[PDB]
Amino acid sequence: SMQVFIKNRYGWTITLEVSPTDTVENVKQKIQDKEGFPPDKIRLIYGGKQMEDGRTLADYNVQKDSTILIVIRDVDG
Repeated sequence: SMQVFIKNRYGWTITLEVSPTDTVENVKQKIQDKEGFPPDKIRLIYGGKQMEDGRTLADYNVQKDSTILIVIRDVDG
């Protein structure tokens, strides 16, 4: 019960109904379900910070109407 926007380099967005308790990986799993984007090729960025797979949206202060950027990357850290 929280709405977030995932934007790409072209400005195209996905809207996800998500729970604050979800991990970043869970969110990548939801993107794989809707887009076919393999989670291990997704990098998510919130307020300039790359989001780590094992932390939750609540941990990152992601709130209703927050925008997360998505880019294609295979090696993180």
